[PDB]
Amino acid sequence: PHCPQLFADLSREELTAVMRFLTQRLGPGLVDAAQARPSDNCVFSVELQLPPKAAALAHLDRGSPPPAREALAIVFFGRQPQPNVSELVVGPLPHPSYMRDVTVERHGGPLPYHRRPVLFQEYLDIDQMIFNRELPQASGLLHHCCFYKHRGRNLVTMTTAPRGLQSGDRATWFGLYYNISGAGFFLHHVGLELLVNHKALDPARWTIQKVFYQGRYYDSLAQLEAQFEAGLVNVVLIPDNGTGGSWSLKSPVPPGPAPPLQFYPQGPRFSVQGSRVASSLWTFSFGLGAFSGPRIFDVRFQGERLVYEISLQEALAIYGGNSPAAMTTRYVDGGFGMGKYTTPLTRGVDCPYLATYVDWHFLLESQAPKTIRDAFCVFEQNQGLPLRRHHSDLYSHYFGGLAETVLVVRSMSTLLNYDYVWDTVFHPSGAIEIRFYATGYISSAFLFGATGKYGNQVSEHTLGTVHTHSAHFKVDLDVAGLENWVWAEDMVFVPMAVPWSPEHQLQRLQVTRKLLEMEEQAAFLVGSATPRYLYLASNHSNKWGHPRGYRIQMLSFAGEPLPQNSSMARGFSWERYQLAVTQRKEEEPSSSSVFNQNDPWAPTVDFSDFINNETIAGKDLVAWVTAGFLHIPHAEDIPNTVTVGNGVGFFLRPYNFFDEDPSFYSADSIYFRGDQDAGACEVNPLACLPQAAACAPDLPAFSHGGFS
Amino acid sequence: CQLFADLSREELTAVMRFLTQRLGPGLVDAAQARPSDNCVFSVELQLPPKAAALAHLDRGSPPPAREALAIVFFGRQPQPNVSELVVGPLPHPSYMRDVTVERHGGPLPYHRRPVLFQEYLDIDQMIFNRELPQASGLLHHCCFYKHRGRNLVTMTTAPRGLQSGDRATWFGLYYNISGAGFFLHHVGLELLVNHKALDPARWTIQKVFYQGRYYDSLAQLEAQFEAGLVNVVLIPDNGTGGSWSLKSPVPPGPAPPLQFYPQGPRFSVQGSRVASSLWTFSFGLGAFSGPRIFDVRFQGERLVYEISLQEALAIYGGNSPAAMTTRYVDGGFGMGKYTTPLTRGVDCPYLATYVDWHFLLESQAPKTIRDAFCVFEQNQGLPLRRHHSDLYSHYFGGLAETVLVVRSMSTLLNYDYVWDTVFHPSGAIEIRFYATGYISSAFLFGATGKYGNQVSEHTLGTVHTHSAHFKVDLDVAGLENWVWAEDMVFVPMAVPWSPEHQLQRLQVTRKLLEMEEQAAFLVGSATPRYLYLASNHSNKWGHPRGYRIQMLSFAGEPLPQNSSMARGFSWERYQLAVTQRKEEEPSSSSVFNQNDPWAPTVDFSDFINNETIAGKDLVAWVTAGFLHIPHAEDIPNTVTVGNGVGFFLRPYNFFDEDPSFYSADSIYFRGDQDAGACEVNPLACLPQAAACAPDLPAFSHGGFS
Ligand SMILES: *[C@H]1O[C@H](CO[C@H]2O[C@@H](C)[C@@H](O)[C@@H](O)[C@@H]2O)[C@@H](O[C@@H]2O[C@H](CO)[C@@H](O[C@@H]3O[C@H](CO)[C@@H](O)[C@H](O[C@H]4O[C@H](CO)[C@@H](O)[C@H](O)[C@@H]4O)[C@@H]3O)[C@H](O)[C@H]2NC(C)=O)[C@H](O)[C@H]1NC(C)=O
Ligand SMILES: *[C@@H]1O[C@H](CO)[C@@H](O[C@@H]2O[C@H](CO)[C@@H](O[C@@H]3O[C@H](CO)[C@@H](O)[C@H](O)[C@@H]3O)[C@H](O)[C@H]2NC(C)=O)[C@H](O)[C@H]1NC(C)=O
Ligand SMILES: *[C@@H]1O[C@H](CO)[C@@H](O[C@@H]2O[C@H](CO)[C@@H](O[C@@H]3O[C@H](CO)[C@@H](O)[C@H](O)[C@@H]3O)[C@H](O)[C@H]2NC(C)=O)[C@H](O)[C@H]1NC(C)=O
Ligand SMILES: *[C@H]1O[C@H](CO[C@H]2O[C@@H](C)[C@@H](O)[C@@H](O)[C@@H]2O)[C@@H](O[C@@H]2O[C@H](CO)[C@@H](O)[C@H](O)[C@H]2NC(C)=O)[C@H](O)[C@H]1NC(C)=O
Ligand SMILES: *[C@@H]1O[C@H](CO)[C@@H](O[C@@H]2O[C@H](CO)[C@@H](O)[C@H](O)[C@H]2NC(C)=O)[C@H](O)[C@H]1NC(C)=O
Ligand SMILES: *[C@@H]1O[C@H](CO)[C@@H](O[C@@H]2O[C@H](CO)[C@@H](O)[C@H](O)[C@H]2NC(C)=O)[C@H](O)[C@H]1NC(C)=O
Ligand SMILES: *[C@@H]1O[C@H](CO)[C@@H](O)[C@H](O)[C@H]1NC(C)=O
Ligand SMILES: *[C@@H]1O[C@H](CO)[C@@H](O)[C@H](O)[C@H]1NC(C)=O
Ligand SMILES: *[C@@H]1O[C@H](CO)[C@@H](O)[C@H](O)[C@H]1NC(C)=O
Ligand SMILES: [Ca+2]
Ligand SMILES: [Ca+2]
Ligand SMILES: [Ca+2]
Ligand SMILES: [Ca+2]
Ligand SMILES: [Cl-]
Ligand SMILES: [Cl-]
Ligand SMILES: [Cl-]
Ligand SMILES: [Cl-]
Ligand SMILES: [Cu+2]
Ligand SMILES: [Cu+2]
Repeated sequence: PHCPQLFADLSREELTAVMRFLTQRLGPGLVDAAQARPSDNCVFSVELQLPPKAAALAHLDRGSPPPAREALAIVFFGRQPQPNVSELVVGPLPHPSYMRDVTVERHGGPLPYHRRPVLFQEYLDIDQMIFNRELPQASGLLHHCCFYKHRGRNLVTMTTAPRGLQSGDRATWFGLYYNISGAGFFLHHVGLELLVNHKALDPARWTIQKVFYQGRYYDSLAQLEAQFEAGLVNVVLIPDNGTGGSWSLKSPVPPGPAPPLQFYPQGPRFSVQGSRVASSLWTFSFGLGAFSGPRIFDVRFQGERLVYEISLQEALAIYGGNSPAAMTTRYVDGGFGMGKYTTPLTRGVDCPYLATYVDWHFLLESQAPKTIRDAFCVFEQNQGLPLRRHHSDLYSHYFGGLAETVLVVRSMSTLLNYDYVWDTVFHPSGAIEIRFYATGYISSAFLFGATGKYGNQVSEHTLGTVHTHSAHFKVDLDVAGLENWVWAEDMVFVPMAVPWSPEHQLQRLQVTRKLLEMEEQAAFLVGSATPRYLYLASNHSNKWGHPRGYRIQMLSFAGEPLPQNSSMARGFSWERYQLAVTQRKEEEPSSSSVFNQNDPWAPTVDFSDFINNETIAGKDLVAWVTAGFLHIPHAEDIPNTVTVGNGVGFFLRPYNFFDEDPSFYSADSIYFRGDQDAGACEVNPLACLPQAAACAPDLPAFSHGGFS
Repeated sequence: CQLFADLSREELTAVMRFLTQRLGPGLVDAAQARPSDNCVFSVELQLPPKAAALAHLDRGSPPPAREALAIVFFGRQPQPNVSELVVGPLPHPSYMRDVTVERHGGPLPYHRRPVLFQEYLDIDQMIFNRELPQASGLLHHCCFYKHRGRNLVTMTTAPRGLQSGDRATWFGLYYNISGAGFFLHHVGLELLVNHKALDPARWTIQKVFYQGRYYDSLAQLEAQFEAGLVNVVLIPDNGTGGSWSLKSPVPPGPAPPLQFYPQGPRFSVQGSRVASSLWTFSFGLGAFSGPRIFDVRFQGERLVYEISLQEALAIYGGNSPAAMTTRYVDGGFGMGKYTTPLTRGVDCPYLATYVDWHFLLESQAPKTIRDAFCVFEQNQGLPLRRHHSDLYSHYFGGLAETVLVVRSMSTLLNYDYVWDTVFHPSGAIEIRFYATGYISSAFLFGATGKYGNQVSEHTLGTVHTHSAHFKVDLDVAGLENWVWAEDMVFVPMAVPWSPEHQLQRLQVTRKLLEMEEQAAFLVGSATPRYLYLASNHSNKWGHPRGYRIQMLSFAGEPLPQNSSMARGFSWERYQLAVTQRKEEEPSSSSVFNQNDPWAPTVDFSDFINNETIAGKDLVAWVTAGFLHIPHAEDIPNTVTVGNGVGFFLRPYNFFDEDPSFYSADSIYFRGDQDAGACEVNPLACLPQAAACAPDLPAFSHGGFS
C-alpha cells in the first residue's frame, strides 16, 4: 500500500492592515511604489519589527504578556521641499492605532534620499531613457555590431553598485547584453557600458556621464557614433545566437535511469505549523527578513533553548575587471534584499522531492501583499554516513552505531545572475550548522586586451570577472542562560625531561586556556590565526565540573577584504573580521542596512562601531561570523557555477554542554553483541526494514508556481 | 523496481605455498611464532611499475608481471633481520627476489618488526601470570581482582622506548567491560614492559605507575600498600549509561529516511573496478597504508593514476606515562589489516553495494573481511547548480546533486577511521576522513586543566591530534605537469574617468612554481588560494588545463622538529607538497616507522630537494587533521559531525565547459511551458515512476574475529 507566534513574519492579513493604516495617516497624495517617481511619496516596504529581547523572553519563560506585534514601514518621502526616507513603526497588530518615526532615534537625523534603493519603476525610467533617447543616437554603430532594430529592444541592461564615487552620488554603470531567449543573458555582453546619472528628482534631467565601448572611453553616444561613421572604430562582431552551455541550459542528453530518491517509510518525523518546526529533538521558528534574508529564532534542543537568534545579516560581492562596470562593482546585497529576491524552490532539484514546502508573504514596492510560493523547504536527510560507529573485535565482540539524519531549512535568493543557497542544518548530536552556496550565473564582460589580471576567458569574446563572495551571520547564542563568557582553548608543546628516564627529552603536549575578557580580544581579522577551540560558555558547569559551552567552528577561505584606505570600506567593515563577539544590544540589531548599498561612503550602520572597549565576561553575547571565498571564474562555471567545494559557513557544537552525547539516547541507534542474532527483529530494528519499508513511496503530483 | 586488484585467495595461497617451498623447513606459522622463529608476517600485492602499467592501459602493451610482496621475520639466525621479498609471477610463482638492501641500503634491524599477536599474548602471560599476582592484595582491594582471574585487559601504546633499538611498551590496565568500550575504564595501573629480548623469559617490568605515582616494581607497590601508605581510589567496574554501554535505553520510533534506486543501481562493481556513466576506476586496500584508488577516468579521460592513504597519526598528551608518550603511527599496525565489516544501514546506506576483502596477515592461510568496502550513489539533497530567472526571460535550470562513494573503515584499538572517496558529477573528486569510535582515556588524578577534560567519573579524556597523509598522483591530461599559484591582490589607482578619485583595483596574481621547495607548504603557512597542477595544453579558451587542490584542514601543531622521533612522520609538518613521482618513492611512510621513528625506514622530507617540477610526472602529497580535546559529548563515542577533513580535486580550465551541462538528470523549463508535463520535466514523471516497493535484501552482518 501507500506509505503513511512572536517571531513569525507578518501574514497577508497583517500586511494588509498595516497598509490600510498607512494609506490613511500619510495623506492622500501617496503613490503606489510600483509606479512611483522620485518626486512621489510611496511606501517601499512593510515587514515585521522584531520584538525587544527582554519582553520576548519574559513571555516565553514566565508567560508575561507578549510585547506588541509591530511592523516597520520604510516610506520614501519625495513630494516635499526636503525629501527623505523614513522608518515608521506601526502597531499594534492585529489592529493598528499608532505610527512612530524612529529615523532620528536610530540615525541621529534624516535618512538622506540618495540612500534609498533604486525602485523597479526607476530602473524602468532608466531603460526608457537609454532605449528611447540614448541608443537611437548610436543607431548606426549598433546596427552594425549588435543586430539592432528601430523599436527592437533586443538589448537589456544590468545595474551595478554602488552608484558613484562619494556620498550623494547616484550614477550607475549599466552594461548592455543580448536579450537571450530562455537562458542567462549575463554571458553575452555586447561591450557597451553606460554611466547613467539618475540622481535628479526629475528623470528628464538624467544624463550619460560617460560611455565605454569595446575597450575605449567616449564622452557620449553621438561622439561614439561619429567616430564609428568616420571609420575609426574597429567593431568586433559579437554573435547574438548559438548552441551549447554558453547559450542554453537545456541538456541535449535524454534522461536515463532515475537518480536515487529519499523517502519517509513511516511518514515525516517533524511538523511545520505556521513558522514553527518541531521534531523529537528540535524546536525553532524560521522566517525571512526582507533585506537581510533567512533567520531562525528560539532554537530549543530537547526542550532547552540554545540560540535566541541565528540570522543572515548581509552578503557581499567585490569585483575586478577590464571595464568600468566590473572595475567598481561592490554589491551589498541587502540593498536589493535577500528576502525580496527569494525565489520559488523547484521540488526535487532545489530540495528533495519529499520536503515540506512553505510559502512566504511580503509587501514590497506595492500596495497589496504578495506571495512567493515554496520559498522555504524543511526536510530530514539521511546523510549516508554514520554519526558514531564502533566495531569491536578486541576482547568483546559487539557493534554500536547510528546513521546520521539531519533536519534542514533552506531558502534561495536569486539576485541578478547568482543564486545564493542558505542552509541551516540541525544535527542529532545537538550541533547546528550554517552553510551558504553561490550558484547560478557569473557576471562576465566583453573580452578585449591583455588577459591575466582580471579573470579567465570562459567563452567566445567573454571574460569571467574575478571577484570575492562574503556573507555575515548574527549568532546570538544564549548558552544555558543569557550570561556568557568566551573561552580560547588551543595546544602547545613543552620540552621537558622524561620523568622515568631524565637523560631523555620528550615534547609534552598541553592544552592552553585563555578567557577572552574584552571585545577586542574576541575580534579576529581575516588572515590571522584563531584559537583552535573558541567557545561561548555559561557560568554553570556540567556534571564533570566544566563550564557548559558551545564551540564556534569556522569553514571559510575568506577573500582578502577591501583595503581600509578605500573610502567605501566602512560600508561593509564586517568583511575585515572572520569572527567577532560583542555584547548583544537592542540598538545594534544588524551588522548592515538596506541603505548601505547606495551610500557606503556614509554608512547607515558601520559594524566596526560594535567593537569597543567593552567587557564580554558575563554578558548577553552575540557572535558575528563572516564566511567567504575568492572566485576566479573558469570554463566549468559555464553555464553555471557548481555548488561542490563552494559551501562555506560554520558549526555550532556542544563542548561540555551535556553530560554525555545526547545521541546515546537516539531512538534510531543500533547495537548488538557478537553472540546474538543481528538478523533478528528483537535485536536489530534495521532487520525489520525489509518488511517495514515494503510500501510504495507517497508522492504528490509535481507543481511549480512562480514567475513574477 | 585487472592490474590494481588486491591479491585474491588463490593468489595468496600460491605465494604462501611458494614461500614454504623456497624458504626452507625453518618456517613457522606467524600466528604462534616466538620472537626467534622464522615466519611470514604478511603477503600482499606489489603495485606494478607505472611506466608498464600505462603502456598496457594506453598503448595495448603486455600487462606487467603480477607480483606480491611478502614480509618475512628472520629470527632464527645469528643476525636477526626482517626482509621484504618480491615473489612472482602470478598465477604460478617462479622467483623470489630480496629487495630489502635495494630499497633501504642495508638490512632492516629486527627491533623494527611490528609486535606479533603472539608477542602480545606472551606479554599478557607475563603480566597476568608472573607480574600482577605480586600485587594481589592491592588489586583485590582496588580492582575486584581474583587469583588466576582476568577481569582486567591491557592496551598497548607506541612507540616503544626513547631511542633507536628499544622495545619497551607502556600498557595501561582496564576493566574487561562486556559488550562496550573498555577504554573508558582505566584502572590507574600502567606497566612499562621491556620485551626487546628474543627469549620472553628475559623480559622485565622497568617501571610501574599507579594512581598518579611511580614505583620501581609491583612488589614495592604491594609492600607499600600493605604498609598503609597507598591511598587507593576505588574505581567501580559496573554502571549504567553512556560510559558503560552503547545500547540506547530508548525504544525505536518512526523509521528514519531511506534512499532507494527507483530503476535499480546506476553503477556496476566488477572485481575491483567500478563504472558509472561518468566515472571509471579501481579500488583496493594496502595492508598497512590503507584505502587506495587507481586509474580514475572521467567520461573516459584519466584524471588521476593513484590516490591512496599513506599514514595516520595520533599524537597524545596526558597525566600518565602511557598518554604522555603515545605517538601512534597507524600503518605500523595497518589500516588495511584492521579494516572492519561495514554494518549495512548504519555504516553505509542500506542499499549500497558491499564488497569483501582478502588478506594474508600473520597466518598460514588467507582470510576474508566480509563487507570491507561499500560503493553507492547518494542524493545529496542539494543542487549541483541552479538558476531561477524572473528577469527579462522566465525559466528555471537546475540539477540535484548525486555523488558516487567508496567507503572503508578501520578500527585501530579505540578509534574508527572512516575513509571516504567521493566522485562528483562536475568532475571533482573529494577525499574525506572521519575519526569516530571511542576516545583513549586515563585515570584522573591531580591538576586537571592541561591534559584534557574529565568526561566521566575517574576519567580524563586525553588531549591529542589526528593527522592523515594522502598521495595524489594527478596526471592532468598527460604525465607532464606544471604547478600554478593563483591568488588576489588590490592595487590602488586613480579612477580612469574621474582621476581625482581612487579605487582599489582587484587583480589576480599568477606564479609558476618551478622547484619542489616552492610547492612545499608547512603547517600554519598561508597557501595560494588557487593552487593547481596543469597540463601544458590549453582548453578551447587558451588556458592551461588544470585540476586544483582545495584543502579543508584545521591541522594541529606538528610534533616539534627538535624531537628525535619527528623524522618518523615528517609529513606531519606539511599541508601540501608536490614532488616528482619516482618509482623508489612510492610511500611517504612505512610499516617499520612505528617501532623505530628515531631511525625512519621512510623519511618523507627526503622527497623534497632542489628538483624541478616544471613539466615532469608530479605527485601531490596532502596532509589533513585537527586537534581533539575530548569533552563530555565524546562519551560514549566521538561523533563525526564537522570532524571530517581532507580535500577536493576540482577541474580548473580542464574542460571547455561544465560537464554537468550534458547531464542526463538535469532539468529545464520556461514560464510558457508546462512545468508539470512529463515530456518537459522528467521530474513530474517521478511520482508515478517511483510507485514501486523497494527491494531490500535480508539483513546480514560481516562477523567478528
Ligand atoms: C556565576 O554567576 C552568577 C551570577 O552572575 C553575576 O554575579 C555577580 C556577583 C557579578 O559577578 C555579575 O557580573 C555576574 O554576571 C553567580 O550567582 C551570583 O553569585 C553572587 C555571589 O557573590 C550573588 O551575589 C551576592 O548576593 C548576596 C545576597 O544573596 C549579597 O549579600 C552579596 O552582595 C554583597 O557583596 C557585594 C560585593 O561587591 C556588595 O557590593 C554588596 O553591598 C553586598 O554586601 C552578593 O553580591 C548573586 O546574587 C548570584 N546571582 C544569581 C542570579 O544567582 C553564580 O554563583 C556563578 N556560578 C558559578 C558556578 O560560578
Ligand atoms: C522626513 O519627512 C517626514 C514626512 O514629511 C517628516 O515628518 C513630518 O513632519 C511634518 C511637520 O513636522 C508633519 O506634518 C504636520 O505638521 C503640522 C504643521 O505644524 C502639524 O500641526 C501636524 O500635527 C503634523 O505633524 C508630519 O506628520 C510628519 N510626517 C510623519 C507622518 O511622520 C520628517 O520630519 C522628515 N524627517 C526629518 C528628520 O526631518
Ligand atoms: C636477512 O636474512 C635473510 C635470511 O637469513 C638473508 O638472506 C639469506 O642470505 C643467504 C646468504 O647467506 C642466502 O643463502 C644462499 O641461498 C642459496 C639458495 O638458493 C644457496 O645456494 C647459497 O649457497 C646461499 O646459502 C639465503 O638464500 C638468503 N635468504 C633469502 C631467501 O633471501 C639476508 O641476507 C638478510 N639480510 C641482509 C641484507 O643481511
Ligand atoms: C607543451 O609541451 C609539449 C612537450 O614539451 C616538451 O618540450 C621540451 C622542450 C621540454 O620543455 C619538456 O619538458 C617538454 O615536455 C610540447 O610538445 C613538444 O614540443 C614539440 C612539439 O611542438 C616537439 O619537440 C615534441 O612533439 C614535444 N616533445 C615531447 C617530449 O613530447 C608542446 O608543444 C607544448 N605545448 C604548448 C602549448 O606549450
Ligand atoms: C526579451 O525577450 C524575451 C523572450 O526571451 C521576452 O519575453 C516574452 O515577453 C512577452 C511580453 O512581455 C511575454 O508575454 C512572454 O511570455 C515572454 N516570454 C518568456 C519566455 O518569458 C521579453 O519581452 C524581452 N524583454 C525585454 C526587456 O525586451
Ligand atoms: C572479556 O570479557 C568478555 C565478555 O564477557 C569475554 O568474551 C567472551 O568469552 C567467551 C568464552 O571465551 C566467548 O565464548 C564469548 O564469545 C565472549 N563474549 C563476547 C561478548 O564476545 C572474554 O573472554 C574476556 N576476555 C578476557 C578474559 O580478557
Ligand atoms: C537561434 O538559433 C537557432 C538555431 O539553433 C534558431 O533556430 C533560432 O531561431 C534562433 N533564435 C532566434 C529566434 O533568432
Ligand atoms: C579599556 O578600559 C579601561 C578603563 O576602565 C582603560 O584602562 C583602558 O584604557 C581601555 N583600553 C583600551 C584598549 O582602550
Ligand atoms: C551491571 O549492572 C547492571 C545493573 O545496574 C546489571 O543489570 C548488569 O548486568 C551489570 N553488567 C555486568 C555485565 O556485570
Ligand atoms: Ca560593543
Ligand atoms: Ca547571547
Ligand atoms: Ca602525475
Ligand atoms: Ca624530489
Ligand atoms: Cl537626492
Ligand atoms: Cl616526544
Ligand atoms: Cl632485536
Ligand atoms: Cl574601491
Ligand atoms: Cu562567484
Ligand atoms: Cu580524537
